[PDB]
Amino acid sequence: VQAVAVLKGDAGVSGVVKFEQASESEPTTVSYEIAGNSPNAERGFHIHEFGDATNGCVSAGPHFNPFKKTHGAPTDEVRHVGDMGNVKTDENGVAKGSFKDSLIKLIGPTSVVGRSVVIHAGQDDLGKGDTEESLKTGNAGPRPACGVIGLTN
Amino acid sequence: VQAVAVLKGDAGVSGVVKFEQASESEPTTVSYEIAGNSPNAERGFHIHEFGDATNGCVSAGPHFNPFKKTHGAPTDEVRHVGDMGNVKTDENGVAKGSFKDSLIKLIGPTSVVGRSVVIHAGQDDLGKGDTEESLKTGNAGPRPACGVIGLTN
Amino acid sequence: VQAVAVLKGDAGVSGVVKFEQASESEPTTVSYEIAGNSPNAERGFHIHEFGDATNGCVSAGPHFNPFKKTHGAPTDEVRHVGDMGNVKTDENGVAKGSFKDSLIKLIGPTSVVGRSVVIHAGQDDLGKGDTEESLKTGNAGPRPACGVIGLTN
Amino acid sequence: VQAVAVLKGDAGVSGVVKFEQASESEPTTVSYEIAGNSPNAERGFHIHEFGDATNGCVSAGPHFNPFKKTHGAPTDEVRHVGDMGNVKTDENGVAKGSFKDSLIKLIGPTSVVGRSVVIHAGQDDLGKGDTEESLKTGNAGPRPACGVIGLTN
Ligand SMILES: [Cu+2]
Ligand SMILES: [Cu+2]
Ligand SMILES: [Cu+2]
Ligand SMILES: [Cu+2]
Ligand SMILES: [Zn+2]
Ligand SMILES: [Zn+2]
Ligand SMILES: [Zn+2]
Ligand SMILES: [Zn+2]
Repeated sequence: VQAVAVLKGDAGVSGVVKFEQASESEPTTVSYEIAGNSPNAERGFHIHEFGDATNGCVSAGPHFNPFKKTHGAPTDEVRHVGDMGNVKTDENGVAKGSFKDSLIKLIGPTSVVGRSVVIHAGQDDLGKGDTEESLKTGNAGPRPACGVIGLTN
Repeated sequence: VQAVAVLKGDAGVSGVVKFEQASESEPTTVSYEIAGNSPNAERGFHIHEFGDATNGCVSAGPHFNPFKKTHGAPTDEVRHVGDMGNVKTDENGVAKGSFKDSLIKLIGPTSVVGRSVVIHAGQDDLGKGDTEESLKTGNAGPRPACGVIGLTN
Repeated sequence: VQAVAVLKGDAGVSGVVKFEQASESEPTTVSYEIAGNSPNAERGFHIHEFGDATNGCVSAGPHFNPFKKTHGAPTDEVRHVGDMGNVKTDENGVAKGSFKDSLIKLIGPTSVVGRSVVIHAGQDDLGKGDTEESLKTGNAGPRPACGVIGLTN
Repeated sequence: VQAVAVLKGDAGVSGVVKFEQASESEPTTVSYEIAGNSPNAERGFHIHEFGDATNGCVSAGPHFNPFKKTHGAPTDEVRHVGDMGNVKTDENGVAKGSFKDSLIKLIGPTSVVGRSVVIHAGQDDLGKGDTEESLKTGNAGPRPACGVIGLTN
């Protein structure tokens, strides 16, 4: 009901993601601070299916998609539950923010506890690219950092 | 359900812990391979409460103990759910094995998903000792590597 | 803001439970009279998740737990919202009383309106058992009578 | 967002009515299967005010009418939100079907969750009789069965 993912990797990317959700029907509050990114950029931020890091961020699987839909924007009606959009980085490569979400949960059958958060190397096209991958991953590219979502105090 | 924990730290000890539990009622099988430990020895191996890695292995908290009991051996009646006793290390400092446990679950209110696995620097006295501390941690010592338990497959 | 549940089943147990709440912040007053129980006993009394009677009391599901907690006693910090403890039966098998509760609400997101009240065949251990079942239902046993919580006056 | 009422009483009439509403603005879908009616007939089908089964169906109160209108057909402008008109029974006295309604909701201040569904013993005159009662209940007579609308999943 309070969870955290410490992001780590081998590309200088690093950070912490905080989840808060008080009750089953309430929205989760996502708060992140990630550094080591490109400056002045937009980078893909998502929930991948597996909290598996056997071989690094590549071990995490595809996007969390309990409802079998297509990749989209956090604001679209048609998205994967793990679709958190893009995070915007500053002049120093720091992405900092917070938001609320109704699809992402800590409680119940679709819980994300035990899953992974990924920060991509590229930008998420929200599925409005003209490529077929756009509808899978949004073409956000590789995985500089990821972290398992764990239960905290 | 299949869960896994990738064990890391800054002391050169590392490894993989796999969990498997078919159904609620059923026992969880745990399998592991851990490297970098002292040779020919015994080291404490537990499940700690938090899957919090904001402060290395420290932030993992104490032993997961929903039944509010004291520390013991995996084969004791009185024990924490997290108590997996000691792993035996070989001539190369490797710990390799498997076991089935009935308290440790992947499904249910006592689920270990989102929690942490801990590989200690010392031997777990199995709550059979000198102190009061024995009754808390089995005096296993510091924590050279840990990992959040995540869902995989 | 006044609700009621008529408890019926195939076991000879029946009764009526009343709930009254004037504002979301105020505590909910629970009043009841239930007959046909064992005499001079303690039987489990809970709010289950669904107001679904398609399959007797079975279809009411588990305990109402929007906050993702373990089964406990009405007076513990950690408990399901629907944990109302045990009711005491007299010489005639009648259970009659009232109590105030601050987790149970008729107003808001965690309202119990439309959910089910279940009276059990056994005694609630209060989560003070050593099994996972204790942590799920207090080992209260079968469900002889239940009823949907409806609006009234 | 999903709910059900299980129709029962003492006259052989029984059944299930399902409701589904995705959001407050969307219309509600109603589906039903009712048995034990007279065959080849039309019977009044309404949502009554109280989900109170204390004394049986007579305890449900009058029609749900938060907007203080006069009784009518589901298609008129002036109707109680609880007016579902008549259900047509077949040769074996089974009424089956589905509809969509814009007054009836599962979400918000006029939610029907916790109120009663009633199947009458006679035909609803839809408010077009000359009598007074017509404007109240459409002269649908007694209540062979009713059930509280409860939450389901
Ligand atoms: Cu991604
Ligand atoms: Cu330990
Ligand atoms: Cu119960
Ligand atoms: Cu009516
Ligand atoms: Zn996606
Ligand atoms: Zn222990
Ligand atoms: Zn409970
Ligand atoms: Zn009417």
